[PDB]
Amino acid sequence: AHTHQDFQPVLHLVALNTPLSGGMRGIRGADFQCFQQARAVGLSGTFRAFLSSRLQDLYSIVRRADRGSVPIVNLKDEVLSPSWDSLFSGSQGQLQPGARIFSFDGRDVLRHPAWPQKSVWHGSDPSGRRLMESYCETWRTETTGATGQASSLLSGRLLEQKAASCHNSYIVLCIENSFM
Ligand SMILES: [Zn+2]
Ligand SMILES: [Zn+2]
Repeated sequence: AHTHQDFQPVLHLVALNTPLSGGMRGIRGADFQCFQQARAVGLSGTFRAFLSSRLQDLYSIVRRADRGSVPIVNLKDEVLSPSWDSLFSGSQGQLQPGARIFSFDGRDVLRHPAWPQKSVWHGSDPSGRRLMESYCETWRTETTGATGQASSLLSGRLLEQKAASCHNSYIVLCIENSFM
């Protein structure tokens, strides 16, 4: 009714309610939006942006203990991946077949027109390591001349390796750092 509750260990992967360009005021600005939006919908967990930053590899964002066996689920608790570790194995973040990703407000980012381009910013290599030459100057710039690594959500993969212009407005995801 007013709080989302889970009775099994799971980590939520949820999308911000609006696409963002590479200029997010740094990782702190992206993390903050993740926190606000999670709280505004009753999620009790600690949400951080699914991105690599100047001083942070995407892989290490989730607590080590929860990396090997806690399923990654969407807003509606549907399983996207059996573990955090599975995404960064070299599979390029292959999601489960037919998997869906909802924004905190409950919209299906892939089917809803509010997200014009079906790509996700990540700025990481396939192992979740920061790409210092491709992460929009640590998410501080939306200039056409700079790039950040992105992935086409239509491929069913979160970690494809495409260097996109920072001016683009792509989907930004938020991952819970530890369960319940
Ligand atoms: Zn309630
Ligand atoms: Zn849940």
